[PDB]
Amino acid sequence: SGFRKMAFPSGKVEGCMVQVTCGTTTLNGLWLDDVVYCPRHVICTSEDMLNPNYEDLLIRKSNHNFLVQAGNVQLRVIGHSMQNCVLKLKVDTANPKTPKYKFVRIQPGQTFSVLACYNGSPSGVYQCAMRPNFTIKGSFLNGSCGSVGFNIDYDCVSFCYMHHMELPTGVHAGTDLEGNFYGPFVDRQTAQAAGTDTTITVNVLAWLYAAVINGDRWFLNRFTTTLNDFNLVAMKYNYEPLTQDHVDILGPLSAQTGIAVLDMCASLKELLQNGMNGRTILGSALLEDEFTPFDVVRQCS
Amino acid sequence: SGFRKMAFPSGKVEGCMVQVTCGTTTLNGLWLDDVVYCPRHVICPNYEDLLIRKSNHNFLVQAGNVQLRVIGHSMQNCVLKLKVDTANPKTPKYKFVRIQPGQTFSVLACYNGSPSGVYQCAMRPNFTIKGSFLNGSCGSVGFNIDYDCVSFCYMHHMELPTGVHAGTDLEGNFYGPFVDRQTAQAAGTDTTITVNVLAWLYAAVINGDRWFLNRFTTTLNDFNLVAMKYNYEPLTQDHVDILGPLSAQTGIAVLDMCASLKELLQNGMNGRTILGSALLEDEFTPFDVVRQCSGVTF
Ligand SMILES: CN1C[C@@H]2C[C@H]1CN2C(=O)C[C@@]1(C(=O)Nc2cncc3ccccc23)CCOc2ccc(Cl)cc21
Ligand SMILES: [Cl-]
Repeated sequence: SGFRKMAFPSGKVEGCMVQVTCGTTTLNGLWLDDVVYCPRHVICTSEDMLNPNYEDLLIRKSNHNFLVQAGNVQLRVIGHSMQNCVLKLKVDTANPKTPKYKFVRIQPGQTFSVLACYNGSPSGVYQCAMRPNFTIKGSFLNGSCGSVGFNIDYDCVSFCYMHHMELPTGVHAGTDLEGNFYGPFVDRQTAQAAGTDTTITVNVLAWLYAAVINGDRWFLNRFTTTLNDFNLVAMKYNYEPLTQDHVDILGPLSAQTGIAVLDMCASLKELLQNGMNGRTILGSALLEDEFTPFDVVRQCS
Repeated sequence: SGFRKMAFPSGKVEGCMVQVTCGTTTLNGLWLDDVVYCPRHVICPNYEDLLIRKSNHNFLVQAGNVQLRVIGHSMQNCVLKLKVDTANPKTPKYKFVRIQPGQTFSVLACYNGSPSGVYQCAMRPNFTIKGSFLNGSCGSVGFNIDYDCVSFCYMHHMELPTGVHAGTDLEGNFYGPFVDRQTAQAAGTDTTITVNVLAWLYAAVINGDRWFLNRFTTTLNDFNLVAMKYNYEPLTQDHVDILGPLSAQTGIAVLDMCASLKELLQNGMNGRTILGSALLEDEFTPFDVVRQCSGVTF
């Protein structure tokens, strides 16, 4: 019993964190085999950031300009290439701590663990969700760029995020490990704003199922709803539309608890209408949306 | 910016997790040097009587896909120490520390000697932890990291009927009035860790949340008279001193922040949130706030 926001064990990722220094700029890199991945803005100055021409800035660099540090050992850069917004630094040593890994691009609503690093050293691990507006509500300070987001299902680390920037609202934007940004963001200091955020509906429903599995039933009601009527109500509270995919995904939790998805949708409609009335669900006074249906099944079963 | 419930990087502890099987019971062990530490209920009570009947070859210890050979066994309070032939090459610099209620630590939840998740939690004033543990999680450990030294402070033993968890320090001494036996046991009435709520209000100020601040201050005695009424732990002069750096960084005196907390307790938040929470968070110590809002690494 119990429900916690749980991150994956960070050990496999810790052994990949390195420090990347280019001029006055120092950030984190991900050392996998003989390649160190890092945000390409490591080659920029604060001046270059407004309208940088990364191809132009990168052609002027040589391998000895990139100082890569793995613990107390300096790695030797033997090549460099750019793939979208990520810089790939070919090094002369393959990381012996390289785990079984994949590069996966995630969809909004998906969760992952973040190993926050500064100067190539891990400081903490926390759980995140890719928000519907493609930002992440992380905890990042200056020097955290290059910190990665990941999932460790089985013995394979799926890297899904690399931190690149903080938006004016304190939310974070980054790319997958192929350098493609999540969202309409660019690695420039030009005016950028996160779009209006929405609540990840399928995740709130999954978390209501986790509460039922943990013995919390006060929020359940005798009502059901059509999928369309649920969405018409949900949209008014800035909740993401619930698709038939989401309803299918929630099927196992619906079978395990005996509460139909549209039946749980009716509880959610009621919670949106009434609030909690001094009550909590899984120790929270708000509806939690950073637990996917997969996270709930993994943690509860 | 941002404030998250953050656990320590679990790598140093992951390299210590092993599977311990004795009879029908399989749980987790902590392999440090040539000793595997695990809950003594793995032999299950008269634990001295049950242990004298066991031989080394009854404990099947597994580190990944390698079976460790047990060469001795002894009991220290509620922990079983299995002397093994092989010293763990991944043994980090470590200490066994007993924590006080209100202190936080990271839990590496394991099943079958394999780590599945890491989460940050707090030793409740009633000596329980609000963890996330399923069957097979016994032997999962709680820890903090100081520079490069892992301070092990908790080993999971049981779940109480309310879904909260009870365990021991690494010397086998339970936190709280709990015993490792199937009997009627209940967690005492819980209280809110006051110094931690104040630390979390300072973290909100550092992050730009100031709506809860007021022009008022309070005496330490008047704050405690109010705090006792809301099942909050008494705030000591130690706590006020500990909050000193956050008070200096934000420009808000501790007793000034106490008066904001007093208003939050009598009036509520009024549809508002603090750091994305509609409740006052008490599982961040003053040190956790300083570490996160300054970025200390390991
Ligand atoms: C010389 N510059 C320093 C480094 C390397 C080069 C550019 N850098 C940056 O990351 C700067 C920056 C950024 O967002 N950095 C940060 C990341 N996460 C958390 C932070 C918390 C506090 C302060 C900064 C943070 C902030 C200015 O705006 C932009 C615009 C686009 C991009 Cl992709 C990045 C940035
Ligand atoms: Cl996904």
